[PDB]
This record gives sequence, C-alpha cells and structure tokens, in this order.
Amino acid sequence: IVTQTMKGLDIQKVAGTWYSLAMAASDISLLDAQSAPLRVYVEELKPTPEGDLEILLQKWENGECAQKKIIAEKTKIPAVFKIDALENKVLVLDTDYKKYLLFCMENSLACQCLVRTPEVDDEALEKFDKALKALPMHIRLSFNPTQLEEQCHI
Amino acid sequence: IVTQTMKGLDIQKVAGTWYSLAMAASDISLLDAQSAPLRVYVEELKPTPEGDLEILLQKWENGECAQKKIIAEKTKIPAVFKIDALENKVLVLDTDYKKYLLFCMENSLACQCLVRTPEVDDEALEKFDKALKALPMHIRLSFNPTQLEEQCHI
Ligand SMILES: CCCCCCCCCCO
Ligand SMILES: CCCCCCCCCCO
Repeated sequence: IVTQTMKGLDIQKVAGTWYSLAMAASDISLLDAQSAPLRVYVEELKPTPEGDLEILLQKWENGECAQKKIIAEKTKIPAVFKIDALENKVLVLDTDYKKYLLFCMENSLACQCLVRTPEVDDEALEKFDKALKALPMHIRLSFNPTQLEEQCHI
Repeated sequence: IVTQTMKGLDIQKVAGTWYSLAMAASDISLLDAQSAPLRVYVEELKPTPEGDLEILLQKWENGECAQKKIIAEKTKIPAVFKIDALENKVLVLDTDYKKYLLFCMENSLACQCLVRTPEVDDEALEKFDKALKALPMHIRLSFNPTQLEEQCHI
C-alpha cells in the first residue's frame, strides 16, 4: 500500500532516542485502547553493523507498561525491513536524522511520526499528515510533551 | 486451510493444566529456534463465563523464558476463537477433556498436541499425526517428559 520511501537512507544515522509523537492506523482497533496491537511507543533505534534495526519500545500488556525488543531485518531495499511473525514490513518514509522520522508497518497498516525530543514539531506533523493523505487511515493519535516523558505515554 | 473442528465442544471443560507434547508448522522458521514466533508452550486454559478463552503460555523472548497471557475471543462457531493482531484464528480440532486437545492457529499455520500430564501419550500423537496428514506441515517437534516439566521445555 505504502509507496513513500526515503531515498538514500543511511540506517546508521537513525540510531538513538526517539518519541512516538503521532500514530495513525487503517483500523480503529489497531490503536483504540492502551492494549491495542499497534499502540507501541518507540524508545530507541539500534541499527546493527550488518544493517539490521533493533527497536526498543514500550507496550501495555496485561495491565503493565512492558519493555519490548524487536529486530527488523534489512532487505535489498535500504528503507524496508522485515519483522518475523505468523510477515510484517517496516518502511522508512522520510527522516532528517536530527529531528523527525516517519515510518509505516504493514502486513492493514500503522504509521508513526517519531521526533528526537519531547516537543510538538509542527513541521514533522505537517510531513506526517501529507504522507497519510495517500493512505486509508481511520484513527490518528497525538501526544503532548508531558505524556511523551511518561512510560506508555500515560 | 484447517477443516477439522470438534463438534459439540464444551469450552468450559478444557479449563486447567496442559502440556505442549508436540508442535507442527507449515514453515520451518515458525518453530525452528527457541525464539521462533510460534514456539509457544501452553501452561493453562482459562475459559471465561462469556465463553472467551484466556491462554497462559511460556515463550522465549530476548534470552529469557517469559510468561504471556493471550485472550482468544469466541466466534459464532464454538470450536473457533480469534486473537487480536496486525487476524489469527484458533481452531479446536479434537479433545476428550481428560487427556488430550488438538488445536491449530492459522492466519501459514501451527498445530499442537496438548496433554493433561507430563507423559508421552501415543494415542494423542496418533490422533495428532492423522489430523496433520491433511495439512501442509514442514516441521514437527515433540518433547520428552523431563523437558515437559521445565520452563520453555529446556
Ligand atoms: C522506524 C523504525 C520503527 C519500527 C517500529 C516497529 C514496531 C513493531 C511492531 C510490533 O508489533
Ligand atoms: C487450544 C487453545 C490454545 C491456543 C494457543 C494459542 C497461542 C497463541 C499464539 C501467540 O503467538
């Protein structure tokens, strides 16, 4: 579905701290509750030497804000990674490395606007909303700076 | 794919202790390593009053044997349940409640032979192998009684 990838992506430069400022999904039930399957809060990106992408995130599971480690394996396309499951692609749509990164995960579909700091970046949200115009989204969430500094954005 | 369901299933009677004696899958990578996506060890079945099925299992994630709680929501078919994800069906193929329960999960496909006790039940494995003859499986695992009494069947 997603036909926006970052040309010339350098995966090593996305390493470090990120905040899930905004999230959108094709299906309300993917994001509606704290325990919703794609309500995931990114903490850190850890690209490996071989160019895989380790993801540290937080996810509400069985009443607690749990820490999870995901590995997204590189493909022939620098901006596309695969997670192992009962087959889920991560696409990097756009990043400036310093401030924002837009990504989508698709099997049904969820996208996030990541930012380096706990601040509302109007420029990153404009770019996120433009990228979503092309996509069939039915739920969109954004978080305030107080929530961004809390586990699972409470 | 799976066209074997238990007629007349009483979900309340599957409550309590189970052991993942054998596992099979359509794809080697679904079961090959300890961290493989469908290498899940059932601990307990907890049907709810409303006829949902809570599952307690163990799964190897990031170097540890972790405890997980899954909820499989009932459908119009008593032997079929749905898990919420980026859409996975659990089918109960066959059970005698007292000794064995055969189930499959499908989106790609994994089936298990569950038994009430840490013993190799030749009758339950015969029934499991018969149920699999109809299915496109490419990996099959079974565990010994020592492994069945260990976390993640170490
Ligand atoms: C830009 C890289 C961030 C990807 C996060 C993918 C989260 C995986 C979803 C687990 O259900
Ligand atoms: C017979 C009921 C046992 C169903 C177990 C389903 C396990 C869910 C798989 C999570 O990845």
